[PDB]
Formats: sequence, structure tokens, C-alpha cells
Amino acid sequence: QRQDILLNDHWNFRFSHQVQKNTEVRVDLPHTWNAQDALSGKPDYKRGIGNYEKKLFIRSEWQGKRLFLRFEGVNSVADVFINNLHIGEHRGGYGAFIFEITGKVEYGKENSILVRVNNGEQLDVMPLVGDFNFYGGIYRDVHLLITDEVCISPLDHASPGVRLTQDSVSHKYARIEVLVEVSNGSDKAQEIELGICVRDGKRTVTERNEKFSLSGNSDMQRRLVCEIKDPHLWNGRQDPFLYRAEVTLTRDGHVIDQVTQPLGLRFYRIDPNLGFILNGKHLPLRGVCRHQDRSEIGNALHLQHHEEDAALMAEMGVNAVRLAHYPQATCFYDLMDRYGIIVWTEIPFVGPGGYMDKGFVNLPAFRSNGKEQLRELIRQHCNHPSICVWGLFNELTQAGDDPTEYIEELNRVAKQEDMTRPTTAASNRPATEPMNFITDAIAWNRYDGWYGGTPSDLGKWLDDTHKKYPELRIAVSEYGAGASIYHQQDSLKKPEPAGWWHPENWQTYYHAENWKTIASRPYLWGSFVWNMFDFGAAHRTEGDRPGINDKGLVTFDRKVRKDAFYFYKANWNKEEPVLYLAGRRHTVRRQRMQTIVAFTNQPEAELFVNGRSYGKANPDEYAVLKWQNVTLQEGENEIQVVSKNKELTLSDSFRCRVES
Amino acid sequence: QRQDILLNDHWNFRFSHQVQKNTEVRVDLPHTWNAQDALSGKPDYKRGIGNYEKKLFIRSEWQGKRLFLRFEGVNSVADVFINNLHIGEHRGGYGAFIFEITGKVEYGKENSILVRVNNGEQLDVMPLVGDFNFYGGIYRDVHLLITDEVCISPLDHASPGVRLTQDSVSHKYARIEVLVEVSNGSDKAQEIELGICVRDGKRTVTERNEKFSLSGNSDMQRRLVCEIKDPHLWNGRQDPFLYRAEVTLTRDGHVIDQVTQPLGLRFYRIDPNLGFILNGKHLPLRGVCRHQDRSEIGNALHLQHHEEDAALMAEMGVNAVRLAHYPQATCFYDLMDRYGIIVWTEIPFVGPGGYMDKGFVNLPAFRSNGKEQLRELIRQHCNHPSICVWGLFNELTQAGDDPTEYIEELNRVAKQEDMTRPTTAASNRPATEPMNFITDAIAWNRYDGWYGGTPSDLGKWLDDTHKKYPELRIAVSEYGAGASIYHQQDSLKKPEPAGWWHPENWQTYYHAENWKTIASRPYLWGSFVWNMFDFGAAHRTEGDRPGINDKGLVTFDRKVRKDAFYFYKANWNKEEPVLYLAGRRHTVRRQRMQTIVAFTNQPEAELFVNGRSYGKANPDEYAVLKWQNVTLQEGENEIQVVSKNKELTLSDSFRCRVES
Ligand SMILES: [Cl-]
Ligand SMILES: [Cl-]
Repeated sequence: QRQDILLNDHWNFRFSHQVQKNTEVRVDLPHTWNAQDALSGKPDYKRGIGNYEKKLFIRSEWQGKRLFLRFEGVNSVADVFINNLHIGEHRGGYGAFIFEITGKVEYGKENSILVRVNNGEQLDVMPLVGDFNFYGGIYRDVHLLITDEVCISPLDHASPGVRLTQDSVSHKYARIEVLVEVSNGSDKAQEIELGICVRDGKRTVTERNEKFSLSGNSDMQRRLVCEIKDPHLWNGRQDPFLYRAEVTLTRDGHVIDQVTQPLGLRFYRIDPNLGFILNGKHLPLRGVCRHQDRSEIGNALHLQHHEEDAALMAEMGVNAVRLAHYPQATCFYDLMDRYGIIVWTEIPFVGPGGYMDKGFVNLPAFRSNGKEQLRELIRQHCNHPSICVWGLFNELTQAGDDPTEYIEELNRVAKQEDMTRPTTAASNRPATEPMNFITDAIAWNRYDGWYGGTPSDLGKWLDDTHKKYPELRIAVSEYGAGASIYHQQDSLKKPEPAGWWHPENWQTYYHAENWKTIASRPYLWGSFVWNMFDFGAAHRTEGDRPGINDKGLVTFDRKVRKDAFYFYKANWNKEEPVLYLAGRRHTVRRQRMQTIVAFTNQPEAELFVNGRSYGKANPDEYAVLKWQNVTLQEGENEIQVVSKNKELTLSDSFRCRVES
Repeated sequence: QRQDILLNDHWNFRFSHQVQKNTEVRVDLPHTWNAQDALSGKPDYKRGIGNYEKKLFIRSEWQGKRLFLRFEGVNSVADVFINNLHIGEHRGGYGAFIFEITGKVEYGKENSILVRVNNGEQLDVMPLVGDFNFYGGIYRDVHLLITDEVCISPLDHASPGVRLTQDSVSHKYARIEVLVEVSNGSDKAQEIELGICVRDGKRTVTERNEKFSLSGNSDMQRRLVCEIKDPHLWNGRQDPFLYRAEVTLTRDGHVIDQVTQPLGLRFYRIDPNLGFILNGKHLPLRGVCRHQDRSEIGNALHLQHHEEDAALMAEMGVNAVRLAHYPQATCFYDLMDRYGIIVWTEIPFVGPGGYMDKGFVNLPAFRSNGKEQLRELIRQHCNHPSICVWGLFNELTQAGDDPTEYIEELNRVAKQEDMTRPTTAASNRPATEPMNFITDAIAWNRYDGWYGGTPSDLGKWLDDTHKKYPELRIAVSEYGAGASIYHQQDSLKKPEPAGWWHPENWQTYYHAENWKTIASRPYLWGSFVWNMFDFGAAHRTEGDRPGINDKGLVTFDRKVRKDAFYFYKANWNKEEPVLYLAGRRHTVRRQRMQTIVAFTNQPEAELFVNGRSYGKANPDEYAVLKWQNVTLQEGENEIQVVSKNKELTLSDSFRCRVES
């Protein structure tokens, strides 16, 4: 009944700095204008105003309906015009936002949609700093909504208008409360029927409907309640079961409007000594971090790109994700729902880390806008079963303008919006700083063995902190190491992090030792690898090219899994057979005697070097096969590893050459 | 006992516009400095001088041996220095070159190689213009060669020092004339023995040997003639058999130097009416072109990039390739040797096409340099069996400085170097121009149905040219149409080539019509798709991003095969099963009525639309399955095709949305 029309095709664009006429060029949404300058490594890429114009014919039959323009993302600040009259402004690059254009168009005519987008710097719109790209543009989809004059309202913070809250969840019973925004845009009072039907496919599981009166040009909220006995729980990747919940408005029979949403029922708690308990059973959060960009296109992502990023994490055995450092797309939360991957999602309250300036500036506009951004985050995505914590900052400092007061304010805003999920944060503060003690959970970013030290520093630090504050729920927000797939060398030696040489073997070593450190500590409720993918950061000058943070387990184009990916796949994915030699891309070696390493989830593998066996071996606790003192021969070599397990015979091999 | 040592590791690099004392950064060859600016679509990318400096310890134990630095490719003009003294210059960006440093180095001590590289514009070093990128730098490997003082010389145009000329080849008998460059670098005359041993695996097919004395500080060119009764012919992709031919130098019973080269025996001819005939059988040349670049790295390619490029053509059923527009890597020629893919390779005498300026400036240095580039091509790559024609130019114009005489000179030079291979060229000249009649075979670049006109124009023009000049050997050297994989619509509609809109469905239509035209004309000895892959051309402003020529059948990162790829693969690859729905990336459609099209090499296949069967169908002569008047649903559809040929059931499917 209700209509949702994609508006991405054929816009006109120009930069306000192109001040002459006839300078517009065709673009097609999604779109950023920084996919070339920023990705090329230019730190001063284009940050300012871009102008999108669309011609949209408003049909006559649409008069008497209600028309909305929903934007799923526009970085950073957007001003919307209909036939060149301002209708609204939205400040924030990552929440969806909406405007009703029912009273603003000429029915039966072409009309003009004009979106003036600014991604230039501000001190009053988070994020203010960050180790990533602030791609400017309409980089997510744009939709025309047409509904009945009486509808389930899409206007409240661009939420769906249906909000599904879970309490009393057990293996035996669950209670769901359903908050519905209903809007009467007619001049007449209406007697409507409101109904909720929760379904398993096409089988009704529960159902309640309600008749009530609503005056003209008025909206009110309705909160229905229903129950499910012996509910089918959403249980992570073991069984990511999903009800669909349909809320309908009815009038004289026949549906007049409909909204459907996912319902995944789960209970869980974060235990200071046991970690994360999902539906009564402990669950390691084997996590990675993910940014929303890609090679060549920046953050103008299409559906298939989200799907592919999800598939690669699923393949590696990921069961948790931190979506850094901002609200991300509905269809990615969808995929995490459907795969059973637990989600940490946060507002863009990002501090400087090792860089300059601040993530917090004590401006009324900044503080206020931040609260609206956190309110957008929760109201737009709270229905997703995969979301399990709400994150409030990444790497703020207490020096200069101190955000501790404001963070406490944000924490309270989160609880007003959602009591059912803990808050968390990603800190790089000494443990004594108050801001580590506000959120329900806390976590630190740690690079022991990359930005200085050795991996053993990590377990000591975490052990000490867990001892001094026994009630903290500690996790590793970030840990990782740079790696170019074209940087190879025989020996493990710690590269300079800020230089043009990130040899792949050190990333491998780093994650091996670090996962060992994490896996020995059950008090950590999760760990999150920085990062799943290389991602654009235009100011970086390191690795094999500028403009890239190269700590991904997979390359920026999603083409090449680095060695470390297969290390995590050996450990985390016990379903697909894995047998993978490390260092296949080290193809020109200077030593004759080497240490060979493979990763497997098989019980046993045997190494062969020019057909000459070097023995069977079993992986250690963390899936690592290792043969020291393997003599290669001058010139060409072939290195093959083989494993048999009943009918399952696996093989991996590569070639290489030794010079001197 | 000969030594070959890669020098790609850790060079110091700085531009000469960086004037200050410590501005050097680390690079690792292969290297270009235009990986970021040119591929970003900046038309004025850095064209000028950069400087590479390498410190090399010259072993004490190397005195008494000879030492060579061989560069496989430095774009454009190189100046090599040892210990900051000048030792030579090379003008040309695409041919190997070598410099002996035996007498320039201080033995037992650390020595410094400096390479000053210039890709700034010149009017006297082809190529002067071109629809592609002039990536500066040492973008190919650098080798230090260490040989006995008496050696098989690597000095003559950086050749291998062994030329295998096939002077008479048949199914019964083959004569091969071997020319070996020998050099006595010592100051005493020397009695050496020369050996050539032609092997099939470990088996000696023929051997030939001779003794002589050579004087000190002296070179001479030895010729040995070999026969092979009933030779095993390199027969393209049906049987790309390769003999190994190893050349040894011997002194007092011991081998002191060796160079091994590939030998594939074949005979062929180009018939004006019959096309290309390989070892007696007519072979249609199913061909594509290929530039030597790739996303993110530019032309600084590694071996795996070459290998993947070649696997992609092989998968598609390519059997011929035009390497445009310049001499390419030995590594890649070796792949075509092994795959059986016939190779057209050309010097970079490239004209302006639809752009400005000139391929040819009548300067004496331009002319002599061109002759040296053509000698480098033939002498370096002559041994590769896959190479079958030599190209002399691409889209020169007779207006202004007329190159026609100079082309006659070039043709003469080619024949001085190789009487076993015909010469060809790629013209955009009306057939009446004399420059179409110099080379033995000719070919035109035609874009009928992209740069104006319809595809059927192509056959009309071909047939007419064929009829007027019945002794010309005509091929189609380019034909193509751009496509973005992100640009989709419902109707076939000719886009504007220079505009920001290249819908994928036109390229599909274009190649299906032009293959039909080409496939019907046996007088075309070959046809070459422009292009196998999207490639860098900074000046370009079309498709979905600037700086890209998007006529590739496969995208610039080699991740996504466009629809047309599968059209060729269904026609050309008959060994792997193909069942491929066209249009899968057109996910949002505006019209419920559709024509569903699929490519297959299977006998028949059944279309299902939302489980509803639209009956079985058969491919056409060009492997196209088509179902007319297919009726889709509003909202989500699913489209699936199935083929069974027991024992083989194949399936392909995709999801789109209809939204009027
Ligand atoms: Cl801060
Ligand atoms: Cl010219």
C-alpha cells in the first residue's frame, strides 16, 4: 500500500566553488566527491559545499497522500530546498534524517529537490578529528515516501516509527513492548485500528490490535504489549533466529499503512570476570572492526559491498564487530542480524589519538548536536538484535576542554532511550581517568608491539587494570598492526610504524601473540581487531602508499586476504577446513634455512620441501604449525603442506626462489 | 655457474624539485611515482625527474668476474651513475637496457648506484601522445648479473645473447639457426667450447657443439645450425609445446656460463581471404588488447599481477592478444608462450586519435631513437614463440609531419632483424593512405556503434575495403565500448561517449553485435577487443570516475568481470561450463516487462521468474539465450536460469526490485 521510491538516479552536481553557470555534471547516487582526492593521499582534500539538484515530477494522484524525502546519510551538514525554498537543515554525517514535502510541492508538475551539502570543518559537529576520511556527499540512498494521510509516522528522528523493546527474556517467556508513532495528517478525526502481528515466516506467533480515535492534524504515541512463551531465541551464529514484526493501521477494514521490522529475542549480560554471557552461556566475542569505505569509491557503497564485507568476516569466523567510528547503514546491521554477529556501534565522538587538536570542544552547539546524534543512533537502529552495546566515544582526552561531564550527560541520554543494552566506550586514557568509569562497559585501544613495546606488555597491562578495578567490564576496543602485501623479508624485525615499510610477516607475528594474550583472559568480554579491512585515511604516509591505514586483515579492495586473516580463520572457523601456508608472498629470499609456518584447524599436517618431507606436526593451541631449520636450495623451491583426515585430504603450496 | 641477483629492495628516492638535503624516502622496486596522482584523474600529473640511489656492497670475490646492471623497464629516460660518475643514458621507457659496471666499481667496498629517471615530456622519444599514462620510474625489476670474464654477452641491446631463428619449420622437419654472442673480457686469448642442447623435459632432442679460440678483449658471434626430425610443434592453445634450449660455455671440461631460452616451433601464414593459418590449420584469432597497469599500483606490476591478467584471458577463451601500445614484460611474454596465446606486440609509435598534437615529429633524434626502440623490441623478445607479428604504429596521421617514409624505414629495420615474422600496424587512416600499405598485414581501429554510427557500419566498411584492395591482410585491431558496472537502466539507449554515463547494457549489446559482424568474415585474420581490462588514462572524464578508460571487459582491479566477458566466454571457452544471466547488476527496475538474456555454452536452458517457468530455450549461433515478454512483479523478484546435461546441472540467479 505504502510506497518507497528510490531517488538515486540522475542528479546534477557542482561545487559552490564553481561559481559560474552551466558547470553542473551528472552524478548518480550514492556519491562522494572525495573518492579521488582523499583516496590519493591528499591531506587537504575538498571539504566544503556541494550542490545536488534533482527534478521530480509530483503526480496528481499523489495529492491527498503524504510525501517524505528520507536521506540515509549525508556528510556532514545538509540544507534541503524544494523549488529553491529552504525546508530544513541537518547537521551530522551518519544518522538518517527526513523532511515532509506534502505541503511544499506543486501537484501535477515537475519540482526541484536541491540538497546543499557541506563536509567542511566545524568545531560544533562531531566528529572533529579522526584517523579516517570525512567523505563529503549524499553517500547513502535517498527515498520518496508516500503514505496515507493517517500513517505510522516516519518523522521521529527518521526512525521507522515502530520501536520494539525486550524485557524478561528467558528460554520460557519474553515480553515485547511496541512503541508506535501514529500521525493523522487529515483535517478530520479518524477511528483507526492499530495492530501488531509477530510472525515466523507466515505463521502468526502473537497478535494484538486496538481501535482508537485520533483527532485531525494530531499525532500521538501508542505502546502495545504482547508475549511469547517458549520463544525461539536469537543465539548469535549458533542460531540467528529472527521474527518479523508487522504493525498495521486499518480503517473500515483494509490496510492503509504498514511497517515491518525484525525482532530477535535474546538476553545477555557482561560479567566482570566471566566475559560475555549470551542467553545463559559464555561466548567469546571474536571481534573485528569495520569502516564503511572501499577502494576507488570511498564510502559511496552499494548493497553488494556491504554483503561482501559481511561474507568475509563470516568466513574468518568473526562473531562480533565494532562498527567504527560512527552510525552505519541499516543494511549492514541487517546482515549482522542475519549472520548472528554481535554489534558494537557508537556515535562519532572521536578524539585525536596520537594526532593534533581535540574531539571535544566546549560549545553549546557541539554538546547539543552530540545528544541529537546519539538520539538518532538509538531510535533508528534499536530494533536490530545484533546491536548489544551503545558506544559513546573513541579516544577522548581530559586535557584542554574536559568531556567527562558531557560524557556522563550522554550516558544518561542513552539510558533515557534504551535501558536494555549496556553502554561502552573505546578509551586510550590511563585507567585512573574518571571517563573510564561512566559507561556500563569499558575497553581500551592497545597496540603493544606496533606503536612501541612488545605484545607481552598487553596482558600485563590488562591483568593489572582488572586487579585494581575488579568491577570494570574490560575489553580490547582495538589491537592491530600494519602490513603491506608487497612488503616481504626473511626475518621478524619490528618495522617503524610511521615509515614506508610494513612487512607482512610482522602483522602475522603481532596477531599470533596478541590473540594468545587475549585467549588466556576470560575476564575480557571481547576483543576487536583494528581492522578487518584497510581503510582510507588521507593523512597517512606509511606502508606501500600514502593515504591508507594498512592494519586491515584484508586489502582495501577486498581482493586479498593477508596471512593473519587465515590465522584467525584457523582459530575461529572450526567448520570450513583450513590449511594455509604463511609467507607465500615472500617469493625472493636471501636465506637458505627458514622457519616455515602454516595455519590449520586439522589435527595434523606434514610439510614437503622440493618433495622432501620435513615431518608431520600438530598445530599448537592457536592453530599454528611450525617447522624450524628448513633448508631450502639455491634458486627455485616448492613448499607444500598436506593433511589427511579420513576422506578429507587438504593441500596448500607455493613456490619461491633463494638468492644467496 | 652464472649469478642473477634482484636489486629491488630498499632504494632511496627523491624528486629533483625537492631541493633540500634530506628529502629522500624509501621505495621498493617496482616503483612508479604516478600511482596516486595520475590514477586520481589529474591530467597534469608529475612528469619530470626522480632519483633512485642504492648502496651495493661489491664483494671482493667478484673481482675477476664481470658485473652487469640490467633494467627491464624505466620510464622514460634514464641516466645511470656509479659512485656518482655518469656511466650511460637510455632513452625509451619500455625496453630493457643494460650497463656493464665491471670496471666502474671499487671491489670489496660499498658502492652506490644512482638512477636519475625522467618521464617529463619530450618530442624526440616515442611515445609523444597516447590515450594512457606515462608513469615515470623504475616500474620493472633491476638485476645484477655476475658472469665469468668470458661469457654469453648480455650487452647487445639487452638481448639474452642467444637468438633462436626458425628458418624452416614443418611437420616433418625443422631447422633452427642459433646465434650466440660471446665476449672475452679477459686480456688473454681463451680456448672455449660452445654448446647448445635442445631438450624436451630431461631428454636431449638435439645437441650441437664447437670449439674455437677467442682473443682477449674481443667479441665474436657464433652460429650453430640445428635440425629436429618430426618436431613437436607449438600449436597455440591446443598444444603449446615448448622445447628448452640451453647454451653453455665450457673451458677445460667445466661449464663456466649458461643461458637457457624457450623454443617453440611453428609455421604460419596470413591469408588475405582465409585469415590466419597456424601450422596448416585455419585458426580464428579470438583476441583482446592489454595495457600493463592496474588499480592502485599503476604500472609497477608484480608477477602475480601478470599471472592473473593471463589467467583471466585464458578463462575467457582468448587465444590472441595485442599488447598495447609498447613492449611489455618478459614475464608476460612467457605466460603467452605457455598458454599458447598468439601475441601482437608493437613499438610505441602512437598517434593522437581523437586528441591533439602528434605521434610523429620530424626530428632526427626522434627517428634514430625509434629505430633503436624497434631493434630493442625484436632483439629482446624474438625468442618468444607466442609473438607472431610486430606492430609499427598506432593511429598516426599523415597531416603535418608525414610519417609515411619513416614508417617505410621502420619496416626495413624490422626485416633486417626478423624475416620469420610479418609486420603489421594499427590505423585510423582512411584506406587510401599509403601508410596502410607498408606493413605486410594491416588493421584498423573501429568503434562503429560507440563513437557514432551503428555496429552494422563496421561490416560494410570492412567488406568494401576488402573488395577494393583484395590483396591486403585485414584485421580489426580495436573495437569496444565503455561501461561502468555502477551504471544501469532498463532500455538500450546509445549513451554519449564523453559523458558521465556508460550503462553496462550498451557494452553488452555492442560486443554481441560486433562479434557477430567479425565472426562472419573469414578474411579477418584477427580481431582485438579494446580492451581486456579498464586502464589508466589520466586525461579522461567519462564513465563513473575520471582518469579511466572503461572499455575493459574486466574492471581496473580485476575483481569484476563485466557481462560482455561472459558473452565472449560462452562463445570462446568450450571447456568450462558457462551459464550466465545478463543484467544482474540492474537491481532497481522501473518497468515490469523485461527481456531476459543469458549466455551459455550448454545445449539448452530454462528460465524461472519467481519459480514460474518460462520454458526451455536454445542459445543462438553467438551463445545468446533470450526470453521475450517476461513479466515481473512489483517489488522484489528473483530470476534464475538452469541447464541440465547429465551428468551436469548448472544454475545462475539474481535478485532485482521493480518499482514503478
Ligand atoms: Cl578530546
Ligand atoms: Cl602522427
